[PDB]
Amino acid sequence: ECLGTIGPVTPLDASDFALDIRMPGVTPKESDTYFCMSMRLPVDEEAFVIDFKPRASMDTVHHMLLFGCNMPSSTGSYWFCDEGTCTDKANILYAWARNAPPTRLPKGVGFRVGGETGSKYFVLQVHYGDISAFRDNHKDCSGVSVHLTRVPQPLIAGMYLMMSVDTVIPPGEKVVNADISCQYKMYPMHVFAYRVHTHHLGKVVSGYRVRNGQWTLIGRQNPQLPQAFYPVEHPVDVTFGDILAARCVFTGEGRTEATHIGGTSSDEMCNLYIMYYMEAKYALSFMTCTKNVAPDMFRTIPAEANIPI
Ligand SMILES: O=N[O-]
Ligand SMILES: O=N[O-]
Ligand SMILES: [Cu+2]
Ligand SMILES: [Cu+2]
Ligand code: NI
Repeated sequence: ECLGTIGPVTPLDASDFALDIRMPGVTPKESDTYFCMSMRLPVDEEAFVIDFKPRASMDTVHHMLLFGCNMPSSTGSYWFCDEGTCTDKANILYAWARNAPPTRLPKGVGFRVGGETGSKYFVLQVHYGDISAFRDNHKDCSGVSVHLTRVPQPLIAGMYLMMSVDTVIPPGEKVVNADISCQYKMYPMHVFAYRVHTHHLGKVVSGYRVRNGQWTLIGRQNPQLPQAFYPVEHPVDVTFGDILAARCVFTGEGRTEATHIGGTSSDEMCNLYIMYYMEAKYALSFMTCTKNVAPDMFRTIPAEANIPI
């Protein structure tokens, strides 16, 4: 339901408030439409996102993503996310999927936003399935209600993003692996959730911690399943010295030409989002690995990584 006269900010008490990030009453025209809109933070000072409540129409919406960045891709009420999400790095905060339980942030854990260094904008992206539901010209206000607090949290949430850049998938080629590997060189993080992302050619995605050549599974998923954040079975600590490794398995069957990494639907991606927390005084909010520093290491990758559901 659209807010109107009350607007998007609800004070929860002296130092907390709910921020409602909603579509400005939109009516799509085709199936598989991707809409985006941004909101600036109401506070300039630092703040912590400690909760997320999904406000989606159970019929219309397929998935929703929420990002933090400093330069949203465009001005304007809303836009097609083909124009982009953010010009700077979009830091994914939250994913809601239809047939997938979003899991809560553990208590005492929050994303750091605002201030001199934190994100100054939220970007919401809403993916609409069919318009068999808005066959009455409904304007839509779906989105996410975010819980913000100025109370510094004992543990800070973050994102370790593994992504391929150089993958090339030859047409009809049965199996192409994209491998990603960096060494972890920060204070300890604890992984509590993961999301995988791939386009139509991805069969399986897997992320491991490697410690003295010992593969410890973080997350393994079919990227053709809803792309939510799934919780980690057993919270996995990654510590200075470990190596994070990831593998996407691809096929080029049904393809006339080669497929590479890129933005469009006819391109591919190999993205594993590892959501972690750290002790506040050690914490950083985002790390990225785009290299493959131990290609020879992948010879001892568990078989599971090569076989799908
Ligand atoms: O961080 N090892 O429990
Ligand atoms: O999912 N399009 O990058
Ligand atoms: Cu979707
Ligand atoms: Cu993509
Ligand atoms: Ni631990």
